[PDB]
Amino acid sequence: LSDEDFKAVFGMTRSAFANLPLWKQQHLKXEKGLF
Amino acid sequence: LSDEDFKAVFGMTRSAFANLPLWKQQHLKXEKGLF
Repeated sequence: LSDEDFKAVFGMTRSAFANLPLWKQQHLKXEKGLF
Repeated sequence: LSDEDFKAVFGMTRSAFANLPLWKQQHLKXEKGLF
């Protein structure tokens, strides 16, 4: 994922995603079908 | 996009758009069918 792709996929920046708890990162990526 | 193209597609200025919450930027670009 490029930085723009984080915005397109998750509606937040790469660094905002990285600020989420681990379980939430895993679940959001689960929801999108990503690994 | 050209300045006038941007205004026609989004109905707002570049600055206004960039100042929106990121989730809303993404949803507007969902709504417009850009991707």
